[PDB]
Amino acid sequence: AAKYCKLPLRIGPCKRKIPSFYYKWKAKQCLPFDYSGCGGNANRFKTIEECRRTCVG
Repeated sequence: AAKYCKLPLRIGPCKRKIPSFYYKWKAKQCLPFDYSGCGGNANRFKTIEECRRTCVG
């Protein structure tokens, strides 16, 4: 767990799609999604395992 893990499903307001993983703190798990590129947050991982290893464990 890390402070930024609380940040929500922040796709960010750009018109791109880059498959990433974030932690839905409002559920309590790491989930796949598409990031845009712009205006995201720290709650963003290329792998489930890095998300998991950051927030879970």
